Order: sequence, then structure tokens, then C-alpha cells
Amino acid sequence: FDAIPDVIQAFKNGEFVVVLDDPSRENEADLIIAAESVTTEQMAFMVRHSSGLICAPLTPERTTALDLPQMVTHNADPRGTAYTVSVDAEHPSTTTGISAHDRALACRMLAAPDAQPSHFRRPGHVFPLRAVAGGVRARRGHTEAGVELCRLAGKRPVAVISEIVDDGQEVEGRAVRAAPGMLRGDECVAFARRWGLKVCTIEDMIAHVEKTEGKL
Amino acid sequence: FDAIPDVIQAFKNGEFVVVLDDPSRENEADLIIAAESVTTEQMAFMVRHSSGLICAPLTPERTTALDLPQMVTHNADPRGTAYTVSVDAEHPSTTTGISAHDRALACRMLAAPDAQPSHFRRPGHVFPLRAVAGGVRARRGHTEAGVELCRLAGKRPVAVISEIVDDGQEVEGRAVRAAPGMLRGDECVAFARRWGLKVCTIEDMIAHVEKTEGKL
Ligand SMILES: [Mn+2]
Ligand SMILES: [Mn+2]
Repeated sequence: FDAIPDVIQAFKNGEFVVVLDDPSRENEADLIIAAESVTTEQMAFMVRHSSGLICAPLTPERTTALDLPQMVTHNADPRGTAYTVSVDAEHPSTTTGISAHDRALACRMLAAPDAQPSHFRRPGHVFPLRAVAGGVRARRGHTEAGVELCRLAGKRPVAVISEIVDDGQEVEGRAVRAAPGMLRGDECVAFARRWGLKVCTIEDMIAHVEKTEGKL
Repeated sequence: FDAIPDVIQAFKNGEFVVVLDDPSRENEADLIIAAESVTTEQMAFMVRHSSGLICAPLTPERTTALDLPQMVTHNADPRGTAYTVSVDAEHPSTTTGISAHDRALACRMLAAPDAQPSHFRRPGHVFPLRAVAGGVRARRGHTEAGVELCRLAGKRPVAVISEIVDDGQEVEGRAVRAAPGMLRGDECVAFARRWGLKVCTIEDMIAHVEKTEGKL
């Protein structure tokens, strides 16, 4: 695993970083990137290698500023992922909201300093997620990890995350993939190396933050 | 394009079919399959080749039976896609809700004859979509097309749909894909042929339905 300072620097440079949560939690790795300058081509890569459910972690302050209420008032999961209502970018270049171009645009607009509620059509195809106020020390999820990286790298308080799946194997001429799953542990590290990305754990990220804040 | 009767038969056989809406509308092709027996391996293929936003078109009767209210009360789009609150399957085999296994399971459970509201955790990772009562003749969307195919093929009234994207080209060692987009027209047909699938247009589907119902 890479050291957190090095992950921060890559994140500051607008790169995706690969982040694993605890094996006792989801045991999943997500691609996490700063939303402010995510490119169409980067989004296409993200869609290709992830679940395709492209989320945008942001702070409670941003959910209030942008008027993004929680999708559900009484969450099935109490520590559950805090989905807000979904969005598309209100921009002349948006078409259906699903393309790599459109999803990247929605993410950059969510992160813009002058963002306003009217900049987003609801519902849509990008899924903002409300990080808890206490950050990664309080909730050890990828949502918090993305917002934490934005803070640590001096970026706008909106990230983009999606889970790295195991697409299994192609089966020539057949609309199936054999032995699919989720990418785990070492495979996640191998994926990062293949793509020139830094890779880390939320546990190490928490250890990093604790150097300044102490244990929660 | 294949003739609608032949698309119906493939759909009845549990295959994906490729369906294009009008060029003046989204100009997009979706993979559409019956939800009732979608397999883990099929879902993995769907995720790999689509946007990854896996939706489940269903009737108004099913949204009431399963207690799936619209995600938003005052839709940004008036003829907009009718997203309900998202779901995961309440089943012992579900883990995080995002894997091909978990999403396929949620779809099969939405389609089960004995489905009940409590079978679904909200929010989640599968996106049910409420088809309009008037079917494809009333709203020429993929949501309606999926429900229409279920009716035509004698299946449970729940389909699975997702847009076929153009993932662009891989760039060795770099986390980007060049020239991504949406797959269109002839390319959609080529995609269907490559994968042994039937391919059609919503316009021809409407023409099929009109043979029995007349023009709306
Ligand atoms: Mn996660
Ligand atoms: Mn569509």
C-alpha cells in the first residue's frame, strides 16, 4: 500500500486513487477522484472499470448549499450510504445525462465554487452522497474517504467514487461473463499498479488524520 | 433490424434484446431483459457493456404492490424517467448490493409473484422505473419498451434495462479512455450481432402493438 501523503499528492494532481475499506466492512475498493476537474475520458475509464453507479461524496454544507435532500427520510441502513436525490447537469451540452461526458460535467458542476441548486436537474444519473460531519474517523466509508481526500489535498469538497468490480471473463459470442465478483485486496493493488494509480486503505487514512486530530 | 415477433421470442427465452429509441429522442440503445430469471453472469455482462445504471422497468400496479414511491414528487422532467426509490434485495446472500450477484437478485425478487414491500431494502443499488399506464404507444421510452416486452412474451411485469455506452479506447497504462460516447444506430446493430442478440426499434415495437390496439 502506498503511504497516505503520496496518495494525497496523487489526488491533488487530479488522479484517481484506489481505496479499500476494512475487510470486515464492505471489503471493497473504490476508484476515488476529485470532482472539480474530472474529465470526460477519465469518467469513461471509471465507468468501464467500476460498477457504473457513479457517486459524488460531498459535505453536509454542500448538500444544504445545493439543496440536495436525502433520497429517503428513514434509511434502510442507519449507517447507510447517504444518498441524496440524483442529479444531471443543467447545461446546454447535456443530452440524456448518462454519457461519460454528461456524468463528468455533473460532477464538475457539483464541485464548482459558484454552484447553485438550479444548476442541477433532479432526478438524474449522478448520485451525490452526504459524508458525515465527523469524517473518516466517525464513519469508515468510501464516502467519507473521498471527502477527506478533498480536504487533505486542498480541493473543492466534492469527490467522485465507484466500486471496482470483477467483471469476470468474456465468453465468446455469449451475453454472459463467467465468474464475476468484486475486486478484493491484492487484486485491487494489482489493478492500481496496472493503471499507474496510488492505492491505500481507509484504515491508513484514519491513522493519517489521527496524527493531527487524535483518536475519535 | 429484427422483426418484433422474433424479438419477443428471444425475450421469452430469457435473452437480452437490444432496443433503440427514436433518433429524435435519446437516440440510444438499451440492453433489455426479463427480470424474472436474470442470472448473475448475465448481469455481469450487462454491467460490463452498459452505463452500469441498472434499472428495472415495472408497472404502476407493481409500484403500488411493492410500495415503491417516486424518487421525486415534482420531476425535473415531466415526461421524465420515472425513477422510484432505489432498492437492494433483503436476502441472506446479499452483501453490499452492488455486485452482479446482488443486482441480479434484486431484479429477480422485484419480479417474483410473491414479492412484497419488505423484500426490498431502500435506498439501494437497483433503480425501478414506473412505466406509464398507456405503454409504448403513450411514451416511447425504454422503460415502456421493457414492460411491453414482458407483456408480449408472457413474462412477469418487470424488466431490466441499461444504456449501451461506447467505452472508447483503452490507453495502455493510463486511467482514461479515448473518444468515449454512446453506441448509436448501426453500431448498436453490430453489437447485437456480435453477441447473438436480437435488435429492434421502439418504433417497430409500437407498429407491432398497433396491429392489435390501433394508433393511440
Ligand atoms: Mn463503499
Ligand atoms: Mn432510455
